[PDB]
Amino acid sequence: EEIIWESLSVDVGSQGNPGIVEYKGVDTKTGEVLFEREPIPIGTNNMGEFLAIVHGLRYLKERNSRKPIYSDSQTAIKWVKDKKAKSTLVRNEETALIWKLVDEAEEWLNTHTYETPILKWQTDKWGEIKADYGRK
RNA sequence: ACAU
DNA sequence: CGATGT
Ligand SMILES: [K+]
Ligand SMILES: [Mn+2]
Ligand SMILES: [Mn+2]
Ligand SMILES: [Mn+2]
Ligand SMILES: [Mn+2]
Ligand SMILES: [Mn+2]
Repeated sequence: EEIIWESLSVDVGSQGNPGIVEYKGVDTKTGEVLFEREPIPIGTNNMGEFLAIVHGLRYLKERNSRKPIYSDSQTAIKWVKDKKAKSTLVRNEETALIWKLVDEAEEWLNTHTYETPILKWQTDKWGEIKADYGRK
């Protein structure tokens, strides 16, 4: 209903899906870019959305921030709640890196705690999430 | 049918 | 038009 401006917004960007994947996190109130992941040669949109949320959790935890996180990805929000990224991407030599990062992100979720609310950014009501890459 |  | 997901 109401945007919680005191929050962190995250999003994936890609070149192809599957394709080159990156993500970033921004201050929802200002749009200041707070973190950016170096592009990963092959991944899916949903793996990147997932990595973005988990990086957000780790970012906020390290700084002792109780801000919520916004993501526009129903899939990734669920994967984080489940602590399991049910990606269909083949595991091969090409996808080894993204799968390592995903597996490690899951491992982090299974060994740490957080109270960070993970909230759905309501794109249909509010427009693109502020971390969007402006490519669509 | 909804979310990317 | 193609793909990733619940
Ligand atoms: K969107
Ligand atoms: Mn997104
Ligand atoms: Mn795993
Ligand atoms: Mn986007
Ligand atoms: Mn367009
Ligand atoms: Mn489009």
